[PDB]
Amino acid sequence: GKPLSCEEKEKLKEKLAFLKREYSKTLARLQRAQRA
Amino acid sequence: GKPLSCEEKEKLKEKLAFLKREYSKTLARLQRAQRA
Repeated sequence: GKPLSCEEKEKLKEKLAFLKREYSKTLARLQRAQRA
Repeated sequence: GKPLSCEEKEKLKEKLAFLKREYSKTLARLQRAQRA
């Protein structure tokens, strides 16, 4: 981890990722709800 | 016409947007870690 400590670089990287996962979830409901 | 109440789909729709705005903020930070 040349840049920010690996513990940080990974924390930020993995974090941002898990974020994209939560975003989709929000849509999931909106998806079905709309189809309802 | 529309599933739940009108304000219901609005609150969620608007809320979801906020999430997207946050993401960008995150990416920015990282963009700096690589800036070097």
